[PDB]
Amino acid sequence: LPPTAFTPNGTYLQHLARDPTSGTLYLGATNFLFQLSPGLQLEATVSTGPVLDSRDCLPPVMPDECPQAQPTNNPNQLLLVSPGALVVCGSVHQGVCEQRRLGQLEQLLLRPERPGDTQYVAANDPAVSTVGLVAQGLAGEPLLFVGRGYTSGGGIPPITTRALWPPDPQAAFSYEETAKLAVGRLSEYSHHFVSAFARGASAYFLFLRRDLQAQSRAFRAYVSRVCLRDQHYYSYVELPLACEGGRYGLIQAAAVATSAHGEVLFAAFSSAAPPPSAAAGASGASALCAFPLDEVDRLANRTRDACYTREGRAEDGTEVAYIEYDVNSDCAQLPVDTLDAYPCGSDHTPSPMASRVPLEATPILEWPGIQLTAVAVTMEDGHTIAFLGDSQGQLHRVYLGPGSDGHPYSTQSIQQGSAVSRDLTFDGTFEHLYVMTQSTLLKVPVASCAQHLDCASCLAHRDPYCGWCVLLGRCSRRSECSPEQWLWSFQPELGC
Ligand SMILES: *[C@@H]1O[C@H](CO)[C@@H](O[C@@H]2O[C@H](CO)[C@@H](O[C@@H]3O[C@H](CO)[C@@H](O)[C@H](O)[C@@H]3O)[C@H](O)[C@H]2NC(C)=O)[C@H](O)[C@H]1NC(C)=O
Repeated sequence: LPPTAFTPNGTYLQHLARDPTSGTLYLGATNFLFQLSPGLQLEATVSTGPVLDSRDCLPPVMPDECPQAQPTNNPNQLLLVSPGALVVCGSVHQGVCEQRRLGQLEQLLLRPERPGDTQYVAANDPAVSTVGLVAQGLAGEPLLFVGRGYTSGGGIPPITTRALWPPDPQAAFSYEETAKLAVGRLSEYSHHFVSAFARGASAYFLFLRRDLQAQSRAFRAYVSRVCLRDQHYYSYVELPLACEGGRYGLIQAAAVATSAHGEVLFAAFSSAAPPPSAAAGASGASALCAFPLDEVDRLANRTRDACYTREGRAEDGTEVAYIEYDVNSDCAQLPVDTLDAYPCGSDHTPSPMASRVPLEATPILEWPGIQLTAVAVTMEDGHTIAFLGDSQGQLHRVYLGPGSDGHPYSTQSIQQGSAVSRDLTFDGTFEHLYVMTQSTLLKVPVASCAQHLDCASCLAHRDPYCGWCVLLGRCSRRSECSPEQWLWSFQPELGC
């Protein structure tokens, strides 16, 4: 009865967003927006282009003012579900956004009639990623954190906090001039955003940028952190990521443990090719690293502490923190009380801070001929399981528990030769995983224990999800065994 696949014709897919509330999926495609049921049933379709456009011109694109306007396709740049609306940002018209009714994709709520430079949100070029994070203000108001990667005018701050629904709704998607990360030489740093996410009272960003502190000026992986309430980016701090000592320098994808939202960040990294492309085919390798978010916070906190009170030196020895992006600021010898008084900083504290000391992780998975593009991690019966996507449109399933090499328990083709989107998202019950490539979307079950009819078959075909439920006479997940005697396939040791 329900579709098992979604293959839209005459388009390529960019983004996927799941509505936690209703289960509804939204799809960002070239000149199209789709609304699907949790069962992949097509519910609504909206056209987004082509449009008369030019990156040199400002919206509304007027032919008399922009004679070089030519029909342009509109790949989806950003697609996020907020309590009130569906947030939609395209590659076209300077990365302007809109708000659509959730469940009624056709219904437009807000699309500013005559927008200004302060409302150009997303990267106005496909080929360049944009990241987003829907959060709340102190009053519960909806905020959108944006990671706009550098586009060759696009002199827009790399990270911003824009209001989704302010007093004047015509002023939506604008940041308060203060709520941004001012970087003076964006062309030189060349940001490449991967993911944006939250934990506690903080928004975090995963990205590549050139490490201009190094004579090499080579691209490096970084984790970034700002307080959710901080409207001046005072609390902003950067940490270099290492996996393992930069052998796999380029971060590709990351996800946190979900079954709800863990405390560990799982990040797929690929080794670099001679813009920051990962070495392709058998010449390049990938690795999966785990960075517990407390370790992230410990280091950011000690980067802040050093920079605030002990001139970024930090006893005993020394030179652990500094001011990044060439900003005319320096680390300080401020009172100790500053740490407690100003956790998210102030007008007097040094900003933007960054660590000299990187956050180091050793891989748990090291795949020599594979180029990882997507990460999704879940937890079944306390055991950590990872669903990883690659450049060839494969989906590998990896048990990541005690004493296991990064080897996959299964590998399947989603779409030969088409990279799996970073947008790997489970369903409400964690029974399925939505797996998207550039031309298809599949509702992939997390297990098929059911397929094995006897105990012999159930244990012979090792899946961490599966075991033999004795009292039920069925091959199942532990949760389905009712807690009774359940013969786990990864730990058989008799007696059937
Ligand atoms: C990084 O530094 C920040 C402070 O700048 C640390 O935040 C403080 O962490 C403590 C530890 O839990 C928080 O205390 C607890 O708050 C909970 C919330 O209700 C309460 O139930 C506990 O009984 C306890 O009071 C404190 O509120 C928090 N303050 C702020 C401003 O966040 C953070 O924990 C440090 N992280 C690491 C990894 O070191």
